Amino acid sequence: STGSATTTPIDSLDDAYITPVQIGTPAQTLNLDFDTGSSDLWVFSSETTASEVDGQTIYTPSKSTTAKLLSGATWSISYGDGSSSSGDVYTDTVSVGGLTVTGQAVESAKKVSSSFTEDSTIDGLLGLAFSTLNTVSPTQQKTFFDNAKASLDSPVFTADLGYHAPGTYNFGFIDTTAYTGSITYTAVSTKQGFWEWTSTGYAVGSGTFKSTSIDGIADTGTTLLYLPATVVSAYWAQVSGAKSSSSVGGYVFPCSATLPSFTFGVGSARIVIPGDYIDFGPISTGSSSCFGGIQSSAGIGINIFGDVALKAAFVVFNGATTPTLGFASK
Repeated sequence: STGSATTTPIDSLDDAYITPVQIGTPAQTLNLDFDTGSSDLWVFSSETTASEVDGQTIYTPSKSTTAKLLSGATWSISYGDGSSSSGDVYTDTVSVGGLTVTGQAVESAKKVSSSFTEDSTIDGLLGLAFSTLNTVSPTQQKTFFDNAKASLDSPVFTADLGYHAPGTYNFGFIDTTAYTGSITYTAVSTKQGFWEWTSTGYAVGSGTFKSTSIDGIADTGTTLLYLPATVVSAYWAQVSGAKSSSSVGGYVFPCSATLPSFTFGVGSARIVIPGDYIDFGPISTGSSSCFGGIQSSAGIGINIFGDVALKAAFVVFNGATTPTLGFASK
């Protein structure tokens, strides 16, 4: 089997991407944030504290003839940005782009933190990291991909995120028309439950490539590119007037600037992030200070190849017995 679904930016900045997901019978379609950095499929629901729902579409398990309460199971998750959610668990039929999994754990939120409430466009998350990170207790549950894997034509999914435009998540096949040149594959460590890999270096603009190992995670659920302070300082030094602002929470730059590109290495291959992908617009409405899309990972504890990086590539998440990651230009 295979599946193919379009993923759409939630706003003009590509702050996140939503993908429609069918849950239950008859189908209830929710727009979920596909997140290769976590492993829970959770949704706003009829059980979510009413004051914490503000415009989201909810899953109502009582209206699904295939929903079954997973007795005694609860979940609770906290994300790198300080947001969180928790609740109980159903199993139900879940389909993405024509690919169907029966008996998928659908984690129903009883509580969500303010950042989720305040984002009306995201109805929940669909985790695509390794199932070892799944938070369901006392019986850990499998991700949608893990459940689908054996049925797929090939045990892979691909992320093809757009810049200020829709893109695609495919399951079970590689669309050879969706990228240019070749796909370069690179090793993955699953030790921390992430799609963790080592970039071979970077360049800023038309500058020379610096060969240096940068361990980090391919994370579709993180907006920005978080890299070591040395790398990030080297990038922003090429933008007149750019500076790190503790009050704002990262590097800012004059909105009048033209940003240089940023290149990262994948083995001997190179992925070029155009400068415009690094512009996250005014820090507040009407400001001439703009927020940068490359930020320091210092104090995150891990480097994160988030959407800023991934959207410059066609990315293969290869879930073979020994997983690997593939990157192509597009």
